[PDB]
Amino acid sequence: ARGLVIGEALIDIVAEYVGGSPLNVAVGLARLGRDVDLLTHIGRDARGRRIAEYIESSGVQLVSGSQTADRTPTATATYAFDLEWQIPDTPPVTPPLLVHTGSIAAAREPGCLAVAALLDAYRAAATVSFDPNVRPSLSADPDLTRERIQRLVERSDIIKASAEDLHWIDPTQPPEQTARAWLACGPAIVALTLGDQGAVAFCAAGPASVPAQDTVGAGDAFMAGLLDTLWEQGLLGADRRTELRKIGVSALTSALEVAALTSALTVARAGAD
Amino acid sequence: MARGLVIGEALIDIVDPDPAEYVGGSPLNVAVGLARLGRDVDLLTHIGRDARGRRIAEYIESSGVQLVSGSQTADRTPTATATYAFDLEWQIPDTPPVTPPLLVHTGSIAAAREPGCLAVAALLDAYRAAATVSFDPNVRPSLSADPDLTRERIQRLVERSDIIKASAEDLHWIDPTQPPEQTARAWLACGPAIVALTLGDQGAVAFCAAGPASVPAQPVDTVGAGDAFMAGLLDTLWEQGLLGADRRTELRKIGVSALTSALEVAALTSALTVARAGAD
Amino acid sequence: ARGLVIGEALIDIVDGEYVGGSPLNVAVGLARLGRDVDLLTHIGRDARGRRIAEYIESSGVQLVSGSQTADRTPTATATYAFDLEWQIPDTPPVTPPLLVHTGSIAAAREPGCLAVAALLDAYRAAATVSFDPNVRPSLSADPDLTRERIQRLVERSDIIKASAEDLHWIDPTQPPEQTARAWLACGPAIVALTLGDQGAVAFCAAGPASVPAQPDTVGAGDAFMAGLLDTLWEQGLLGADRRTELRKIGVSALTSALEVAALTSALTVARA
Amino acid sequence: MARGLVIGEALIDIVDGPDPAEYVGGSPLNVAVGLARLGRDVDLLTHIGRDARGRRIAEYIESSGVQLVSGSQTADRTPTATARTYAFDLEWQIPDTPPVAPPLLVHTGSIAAAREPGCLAVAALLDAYRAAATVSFDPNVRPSLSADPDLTRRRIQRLVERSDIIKASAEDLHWIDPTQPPEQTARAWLACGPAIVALTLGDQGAVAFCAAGPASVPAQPVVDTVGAGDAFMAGLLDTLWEQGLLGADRRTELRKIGVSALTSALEVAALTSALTVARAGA
Amino acid sequence: ARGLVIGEALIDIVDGDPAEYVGGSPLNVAVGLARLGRDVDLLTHIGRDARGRRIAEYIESSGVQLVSGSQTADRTPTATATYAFDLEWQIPDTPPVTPPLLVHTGSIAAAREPGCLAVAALLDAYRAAATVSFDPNVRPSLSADPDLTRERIQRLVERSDIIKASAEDLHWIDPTQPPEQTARAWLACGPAIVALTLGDQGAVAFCAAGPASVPAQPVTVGAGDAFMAGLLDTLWEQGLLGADRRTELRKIGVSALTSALEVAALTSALTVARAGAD
Amino acid sequence: MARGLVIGEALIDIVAEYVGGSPLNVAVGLARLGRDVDLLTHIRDARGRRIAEYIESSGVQLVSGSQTADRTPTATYAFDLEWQIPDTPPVTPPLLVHTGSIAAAREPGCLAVAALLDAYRAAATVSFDPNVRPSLSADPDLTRERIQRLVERSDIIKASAEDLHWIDPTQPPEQTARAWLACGPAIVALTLGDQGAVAFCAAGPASVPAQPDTVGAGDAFMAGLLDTLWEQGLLGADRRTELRKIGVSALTSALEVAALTSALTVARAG
Repeated sequence: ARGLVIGEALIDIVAEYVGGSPLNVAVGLARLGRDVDLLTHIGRDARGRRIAEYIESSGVQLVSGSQTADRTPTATATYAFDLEWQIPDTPPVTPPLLVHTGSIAAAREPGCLAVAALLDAYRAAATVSFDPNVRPSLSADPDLTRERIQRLVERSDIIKASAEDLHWIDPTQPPEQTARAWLACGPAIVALTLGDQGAVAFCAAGPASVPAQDTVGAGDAFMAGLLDTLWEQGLLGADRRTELRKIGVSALTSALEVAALTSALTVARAGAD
Repeated sequence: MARGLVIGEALIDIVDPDPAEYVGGSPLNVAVGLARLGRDVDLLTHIGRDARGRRIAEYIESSGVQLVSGSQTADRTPTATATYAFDLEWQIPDTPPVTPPLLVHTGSIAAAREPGCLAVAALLDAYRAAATVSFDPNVRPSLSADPDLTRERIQRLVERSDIIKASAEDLHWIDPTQPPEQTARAWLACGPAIVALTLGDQGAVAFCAAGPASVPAQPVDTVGAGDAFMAGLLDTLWEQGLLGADRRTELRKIGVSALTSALEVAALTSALTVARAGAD
Repeated sequence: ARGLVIGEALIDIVDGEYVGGSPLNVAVGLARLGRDVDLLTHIGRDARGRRIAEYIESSGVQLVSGSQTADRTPTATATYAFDLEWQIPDTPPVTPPLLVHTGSIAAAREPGCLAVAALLDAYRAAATVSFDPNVRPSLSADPDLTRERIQRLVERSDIIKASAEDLHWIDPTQPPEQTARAWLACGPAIVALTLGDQGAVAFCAAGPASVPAQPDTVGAGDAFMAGLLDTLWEQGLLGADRRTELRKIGVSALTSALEVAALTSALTVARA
Repeated sequence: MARGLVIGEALIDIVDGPDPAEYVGGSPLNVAVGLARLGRDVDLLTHIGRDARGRRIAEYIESSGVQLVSGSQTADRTPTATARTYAFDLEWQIPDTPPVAPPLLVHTGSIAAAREPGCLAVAALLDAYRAAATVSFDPNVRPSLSADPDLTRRRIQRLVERSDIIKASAEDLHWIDPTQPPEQTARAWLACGPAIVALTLGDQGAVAFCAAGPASVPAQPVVDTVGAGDAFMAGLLDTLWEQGLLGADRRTELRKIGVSALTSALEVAALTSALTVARAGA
Repeated sequence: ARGLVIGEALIDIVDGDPAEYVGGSPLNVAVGLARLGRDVDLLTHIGRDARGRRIAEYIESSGVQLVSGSQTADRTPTATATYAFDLEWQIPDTPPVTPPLLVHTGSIAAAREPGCLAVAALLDAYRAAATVSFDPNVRPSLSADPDLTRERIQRLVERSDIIKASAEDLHWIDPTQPPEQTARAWLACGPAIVALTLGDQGAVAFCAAGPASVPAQPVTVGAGDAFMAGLLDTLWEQGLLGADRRTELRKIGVSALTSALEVAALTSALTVARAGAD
Repeated sequence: MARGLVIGEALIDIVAEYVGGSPLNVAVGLARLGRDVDLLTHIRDARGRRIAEYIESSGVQLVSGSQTADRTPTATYAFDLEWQIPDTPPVTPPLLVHTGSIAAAREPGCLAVAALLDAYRAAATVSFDPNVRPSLSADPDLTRERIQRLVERSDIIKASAEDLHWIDPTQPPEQTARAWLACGPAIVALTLGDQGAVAFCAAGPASVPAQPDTVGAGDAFMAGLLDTLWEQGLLGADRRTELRKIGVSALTSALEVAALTSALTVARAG
C-alpha cells in the first residue's frame, strides 16, 4: 500500500514558503496516514535543503535522484517562475497502488516526457490520478500544454480540476461540459471544484455534488482528501480499476464530501494562525 | 368528471435489517398520488392473481384508483428485490376498455420494456386526440435492458408527450456528455409543452416556449418523492385548466409565471408527502 | 468625457402612465450615478414627449437634438401592445462619446435599427460599445430578422448584458450560459447574464465570475446595466483607448463590477 | 422429408434512374430460393401484400419450389426498397405462432431480424424452434442501416446468442465494432454459443471459426454482393445439411465440426456463390 | 485551386564517388501532384549553395511553385547511406500563401525542431480552408528523442483529415500492436481516412464507413510518396478536398475509398516502373 | 564444436506403424540439414530399437538415460505414453536447446523441462514449438500455464494458427503471437496454413506468401528456421543480443528458408 507522486516542489517567495502542488498532495496524503513516495527535482542549496527537511518531517519518502537540480525551483509572487523540470526516466519504486501527477510536471519538458512514460509504465499496477492545476504564468506555448493535458486525461483514472483550470482549457464551454467530455475519454472519476459554489464530480453512474463551503493549497488538500477516501473505499490499485469505474453516486458524493471538508479544514487550520 | 389514465408497472419492492415487502412501481405511485389529491384515475398495469397481486389491487382500491380490466393476467406479480434484482414481466392489452381520458401518464419500466412498451407507445398515439400525454422516464438504476434500445424508446416517447418530468440522474444516463439542462431543452424542442427537471437538493427547473422556470430546493426515498412531485405537477396543471387535448394549445402557451407556480406546488406536494410519511 | 445612449423612450400604459424605455432607464441610471450622459431617442412633440423631456432633464441626462421629431410619442400598453415608431438621423450631433449604449426595441425595429448598427461601427473608434438585447417580442417582426440584427450587434459590442429570458428567446435549445459564452467569443470583452433569484454571472477571457441573488423585472435590469457601466467607467476601462485593458479584465475586477451592478439594481428597487 | 424454414422479408427492389426496373428481392427470400434451387424443401414465412407486387413475389417463390407459409400475405401493401438515395416502404410483422411443423433448420437475418414489431416474434420463434432446429443468422446490416440509420447493435447481438451458424461480412462486423478487425468480432461472436461464425472478406475470400480452429478459402478470380452473399449462405447451409450436421439432434456434432469439414463447407459456399454470379453473367 | 506542401527538400547521397539525387518525402509529394496536373506550392528549407540551386531547378522543371522564404538555410540538407542526415529544418510560421485547398506535410518537417512548431501553426492557420493530409514516413536514423518524436506525430494526427502510413511507420510508432490497430486508433482522433501500405501485401484504408483494400501489385525509393500523391489526386478529383467538403470527405464510402486506393497503388507502381526504365 | 540439444517425445504412429514425435522430427530435421544434435527422449523393445535405429541412421545422437521407457510410447488420436526425464542430463552446454509438444506439458517430465531451460540459457538459445495435441487428456488450465512459463524462458518460438487458436480462441492468432513476443522472445514465428507464415521480432514483422502434407511439415519448418538462424550466426547465448536485434530483412530470409525447407520436405516425399 504505497502511493507515488511525481511532480514539482518549489519555494514560494511573496518571505518564503515550501510549495509545489504535487508536493502538497504528497504531504497531504502522508499527513492523512498513507505511505507516499515523492519523485521531484530540487536543489542541494539552502532552499532544496528546507524542501527536503519539510518532506522528511512529513513522512513522505523522497525518491533518489530528486536532489539533482542545479538550483531549487522558485515561484515569486500573478507568479514569476524560475524552474527546471527533469527527472530520471527509470522506474524508481516497486509498483505502487497509486501514481499521481499534474501541474507543471505534467506539461513541461523535459520531465513531462519521462512522467508520461513513467505513467505508461506503472499503469498496469497503479491507479493514475491527475490534477492539471493550470499555472499559465509559467512560460507558455498554450497549445502544447493544452494538448499534453488532454493526453494525460486520456491516460487517467481519477481527475480533479478547478473551474478556472477548465476555463483555461476551453473558454467556449462551461466547465461541467469540459469535465463531462473528460469523463468520456477513459477516467472513472472527474471531479470539478467550483469555488464558492461547492464541488461536483462525474462517473458513469451519475453526477455528484457537495454545496458551497481562496487560499494557497486548498486545491491540493482537496485532491489528497479525495485520493485518501477513494483509497479507504478500496478502489485504488489496478486490481480495483474496474470497480473504480463502477463507483456509485452515493460513494462518489461521500468521497466528494470528505475531500471538500478536508480542504476546508486545511484552510481553517491555516487561518487560525 | 374527467378521468386520468396511468399506464405502467405495479410491483412489490422486497427489501432484503427486517425483511419487508412494499407496494411500489412509479406509475402506481403517480396514480395513487393523483387519487389522494382528489382526482379520478384509472390504472392499467400487469399483476398476477396471487397474494402480492391481490395486495397491490387492495392498496390501489383503498386510495381511490380504479384498476383497468385486463390488468390481472400476469403469471406472477412483478417484484424487485434489494444487488437490486428484478422478476418482472411487462405486457398489456393492445386495446384497453377505457373511455377517452383527459390525461394519460406513463414512464419508467413500462415505457421501455418488451413487449408491453410497444403497446404503450401505440396507446399514447391513440389517446392524444383526447388526452394530454405525460411521461416520466425514471430510469431504474438496475435498468437491465440494453442501454441503446432504452434510449431509442425513451426518445420516441418524448416526441409523443406533452409534459415530461425527469431527474438530473435520468438525463445523465440518457446522455452523460451533456449537462441535464441541454438534454431537457433538446427534449422541449421535439414537441412537448413542458419539460420539468428535478435537481435533487438544488430544487427543480422547467422549460416551456415562454421561458425557463425555477424553484429553489426544500429543507424519503428519492424516487418515491419524485413520483409525488409528478402527481403534484399534473394535479396543479389540471387545476389551472390546461389538461385535455382541447387545451393542448393553451398548455403549450403556458406562462413562466404559471409554470413557476405549477413547479412550486409540485415541489411542496412532494416535500409534504415525505414529511407526513416520515412522521408515521 | 460623456456617455451616449441610443434607444427608445416611451410611456408605460397600465391595464384599465409612467415614463419608460429600456435605453432611457439606462441613461437616467447613469445620470443618477453622477455620469454626464446624452440620450438620442424618438419622442413626439406632444404632452407625452414633454413629460419624458422633463423627466430626462430632472435626471441630468441631455436630450440629443433631432430626437423630438416623432410623429406620435411611442407607447407601451399592458402582455404588452406597442404603438411605436423608431427613427434616428443617419448622423447625430454629438462629439465622440467615451461609451455608446443601445439595445431593446431600438436594436431590432425598422427603420431606426439600421442607423443604430452603422452608428455602433462608426463610434467604436472612440467609444466602448454596450448592448442589452432586452427582447420585447410582443412588438412583432420577422423573428429571424430580429435574431440576425441582434447577432450583428453582438459582433460590434464590447459589453453585453442579457437575461436568461432574453437568451432563451434567442435560442431556446441552448442553456443561457452556452449562448453567453458563444457571444463572448465573437469579440466582446464581457458578457453578463442575469438569472433572477439565482444571481448573475459574467464571462471574460480571464474566466467566469458570479454573484448570488437577493441583494420591477426589466426596471431592475436597466439599473443593473447602469450600475455595471458605471463601475467599469470608475475602474477606468471605458473608451476605445482602454479597450485592450477591458478585454483583459480580471475575474476579481469583473466580480466587483457584478456586485456593484447587483447592489445598484437592488437599491434602485428598494428605494422605490 | 426434413424441411428448412426461412423467416424474413420479401420485397420489390425499385431502381429509379437510367432504365428503371423492379426486381424481386429480400435477402432471406434469396436464401430460401437458393436452398430450394439446391434441392432442399423450404418454407418461407414473410410479409407481402395481396396487390400486384405481392402476386409477382408469390409467383417467383412458387416457381422456385419454395412453399409460402400461410399468414404471409396480410400486408396492406408489399414492401419496397427504392434506390433513387435509398427509400424503404416496408412493414415487418408476422404471426406469433406460424403453422409449420418442427423444421430441421430455421434461418433469419437482415431487416426481419431488426425491425419492429416482427423482429420480436422472430427472436421468440428462434428460441422455440431450437429444440428441434439448427438456427442460422446473417445480420446483413447494409440494407438494415439504409432503412433504420439509427439502428442499434443490440438487436444483432441478441440474435448471435440464439444462433448455431452465423455468416457475416467484414462490412457487417466493422459496423458492429469499428475499433477491432472483423476477425476479432467474429471470434467474440463464436464464444457466445454459435458452432460456426463464417466471415466473408469480399475479394479476399472468406474465413470461418469453430471450436476446433479457423478455416479459410481464397478469393475467386471474379457485382450484386448482397445477392452473392445470399447464395454463399444458401450453399453453406446446404453443404452442412449434406454433411449431416443440421437438426437439434446434430447440434453437438455441429459444434464439434472439424477444421477439414469446415474448410470444405466454405469452399462449397464460395463456389456456390461464384457459380450463382457467373450464371447471371449470361 | 492550389495545394500547399510543407516539408523538407534534401539531396540523397548514395553509399560508395557517390551520386546525388534530389529528394525529400514532402518534395516528392509536391512533384508527384504537379506531374498529375495539380497546381502545387512547396514551402521548404534549402540553401543558396549549388545543391540548393539543383533542388530549385528540379522544383522548377517539375511544375511546382517554390514558396517565398524557402532558400534561407545556411546549407542545403543531405541524407547519406540506414541513412545519416546533415539537416536543419526551420521555416517561417507566418502564412505565406492564400489559403489553399489542401495542405500536406510529413516526414522530418513534422517532427524536427524548430520548423515543426511552425508546421503545426501553419496547419492550424489553414485548416478552416484546407484539407490537412499527413504521412509520418518515420526516419528514425535522424537522432532525436523518440518520445518527443512520437508526441509531435500524434499532434499532427489529431489535426489531419487524411493520413497515409506504412506498416513499418506504425510499428515504429507502437511495436506492441498490429499496424491495422494503430491505424484504426488514428482514425478515432479525427481523420476521415487513414490509409496503410503493407508492401508485398497491398494496401488497406479506414474511414467511418468501413475498411477498403487493394491487392498486391505485380512489379523502391519514393514509392510511398507517389502513393500519397495518387491518393490526394484522386480525392481531389472526386471533389472531397477543401474544408467546404470536409463533411463529405468523412462521409466517403468504401467504394470511393477503394477507387482512391487503386489509383494510389497504380500511381505508386507507375512511378517505380518509370524509374527502373531510367 | 557447437551442438544442438532437443528435449522431447519420440513416438510410434499407429495408422502401419511409423516413427513419430514432433521433437524427434526437429532433431532429425536438424541432423539431415547437417547440424550436430543430441536428442533426450523417453524410449527398450521392437519399437524402441525401431526409433533408436531411425535416430542414429539420420545422424542424431541419443542422450544417455533415454531408453529407460517401460514401453515406447504409442500414437494410434489415441495416446498411450509416459514422459519422464532425468533432472540433469549428461550433456555438455549446447548452443541451442529445443523443446515442445507433449514434453512441455505432460507430467512428470514436463517439470524438469522448464528448469532445464532456465539452466541451459546461460549457454544456449532456447526454442519452443507448442505443437498442441489435446487428444492427450490433461487439465487444460495447467497445460495453458505450463506453456506460458515456457514462452517466458524462450528466445525463438514457432506456432501454428491452430496452436494459438487452442491457446486462446478469442484472439486472432497474430495477437497471441505478438503478446508472446512481449514476454522475452526475440522471434515468434506463426504459420498460417495456405496463407503462408508470419514472424514478429523487435525490428518489425516479416511475412512469406503461401506455397503452391503431414504436420511433419510444421516440424520441418521449425528445423529449417533453427538451421538458418544457426547459419546467420545468431545462435548461442553470446549471440542472444544480436538475435534480439535481428532485422526484418534477415527475419524474412529465415522465414523463406524455413517455408521452402518445409515445402521441399513434403515434395521430396511424394
